[PDB]
Amino acid sequence: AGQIQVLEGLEAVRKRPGMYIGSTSERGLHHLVWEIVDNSIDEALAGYANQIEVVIEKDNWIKVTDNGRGIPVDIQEKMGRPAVEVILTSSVVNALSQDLEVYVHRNETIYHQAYKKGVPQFDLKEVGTTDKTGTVIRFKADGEIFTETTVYNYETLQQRIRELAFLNKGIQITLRDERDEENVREDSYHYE
Ligand SMILES: O=c1nc[nH]c2scc(-c3cccs3)c12
Ligand SMILES: [Cl-]
Repeated sequence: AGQIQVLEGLEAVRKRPGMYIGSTSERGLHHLVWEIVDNSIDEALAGYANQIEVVIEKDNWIKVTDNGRGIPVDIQEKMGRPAVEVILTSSVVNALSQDLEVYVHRNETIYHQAYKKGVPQFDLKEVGTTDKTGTVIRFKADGEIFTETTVYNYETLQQRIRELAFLNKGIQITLRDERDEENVREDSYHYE
């Protein structure tokens, strides 16, 4: 019933995405970033993270990285699935992404899962080891949903990232554009 409710939720989001994110215009595209960044900001506010990095990658993938605890990976009571999978298959961003990947650094282990339109492509796996903790989310917005544009605007991202860093003092928030490998731009914000 839990996994069935998962699937019904992804169907709902993709049927009326503007009810979830405001619009499917350029403003809704950028909203995807804000939803992921806000989760990392909560982790900083909780006392566990202090660095967030937003990267516009080739082909308008977005990568958000924080140094928090790592999304948990323990098997749940409710779903019988790893906690990170439950969290990400209930995420609006995941539903509205043609592809999304997570890497969790936790328990000295690197865990990976990938999804398409919110559907896990394989079970969460251990892919490597680590001496850090935190979370990496990489997504590509689904052009079937975002029919006007899937191209991010650096200055739109920059203006809100700067605002977030100013509002959440002590969090280092970095924006980087890698879409043109020949001219990479980066702004990094860290108040007080
Ligand atoms: O730490 C996080 N970074 C990004 N997204 C999420 S969603 C849930 C969490 C965490 C909950 C508890 C530890 S990490 C995070
Ligand atoms: Cl865990």
